[PDB]
Amino acid sequence: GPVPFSHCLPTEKLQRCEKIGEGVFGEVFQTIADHTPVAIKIIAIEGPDLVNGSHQKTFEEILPEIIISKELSLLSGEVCNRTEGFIGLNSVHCVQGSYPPLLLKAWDHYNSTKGSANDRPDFFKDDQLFIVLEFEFGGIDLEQMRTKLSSLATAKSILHQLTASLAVAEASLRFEHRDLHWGNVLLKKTSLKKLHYTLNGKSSTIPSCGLQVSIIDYTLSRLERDGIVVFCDVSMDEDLFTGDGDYQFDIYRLMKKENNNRWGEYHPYSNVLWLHYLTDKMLKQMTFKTKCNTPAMKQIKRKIQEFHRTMLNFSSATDLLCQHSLFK
Ligand SMILES: Cn1cc(-c2ccn3ncc(-c4ccnc(CN)c4)c3n2)cn1
Ligand code: NA
Ligand code: NA
Ligand code: NI
Repeated sequence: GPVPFSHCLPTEKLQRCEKIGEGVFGEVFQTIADHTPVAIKIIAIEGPDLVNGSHQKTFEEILPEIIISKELSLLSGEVCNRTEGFIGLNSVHCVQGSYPPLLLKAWDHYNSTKGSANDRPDFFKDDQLFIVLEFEFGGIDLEQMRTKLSSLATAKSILHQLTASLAVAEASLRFEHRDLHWGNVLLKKTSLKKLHYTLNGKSSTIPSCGLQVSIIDYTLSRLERDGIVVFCDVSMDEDLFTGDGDYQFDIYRLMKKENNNRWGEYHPYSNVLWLHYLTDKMLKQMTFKTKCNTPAMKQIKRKIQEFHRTMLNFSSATDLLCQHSLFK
């Protein structure tokens, strides 16, 4: 059965926790495990209390995310369809306990400095269950880097890396991310000049521009293996489709239009929609340290603009990667 919080989060680990992220699902912390940075996602399950606007999922309802996390993690070590463009999953635990005061301290700090949309997680009782997913530390999200990238050459690398990763997952797993907002794109420095992926047995390279991209957060994701589909059924969700103020919220509606509200089906066009949303963010909501005031860099900008205006005529990330001029 479940283990105590302290099994996953002994004092030293707890003392080094800093909150790095959140969602309706719960909370994400960074800490150190065996001298190694890790990210910990903590989800309340099986309880009756409202949490961040919603009822808690059951164990059965969080199993899809766990399975998808495992499958995408495996892609870094596969051969025919291989990418490091997701995030490694180190472990999963079911924990029982009230929320550790030291996590509440980290939570408070985050609320004080960035602000939170979540309820302070201080109302859980000592019998409360949680799922704790420990992930590889993937760096910092794209939104937080919105004024820090070197140039549009960097932006182009990011788009290429994202497209290739999604293509590899499409090919291997018929994967849709379904929620690839710019908080779910991580960037981490690398000294590698070229990154490698393999799609259906063919290996290719991408110039890194000094960054490795990781796609995270599989709460809404879908995939299948051997005819068994794993997904989040949002067909009766009202609020997911009623946001405004960001193109993000249009994507939810556009996905539902694409799939006729049948979330079990495979519609890799959803990956194209998210990549469109991300291309939009780069061109409109980001600022680079080197402006594109040289001919070479201005050509890159034009290519990203041309991508933005044509990519929605492609049927999948695989179609984009294999056929779009941006990646030739
Ligand atoms: C929901 N989820 C999140 C992760 C996950 C996994 C590994 N890392 N490594 C760094 C982050 C991170 C850093 C900064 N902002 C955010 C949130 N925008 C995340 C991270 N997040 C898994 N699932
Ligand atoms: Na929570
Ligand atoms: Na990665
Ligand atoms: Ni254990």
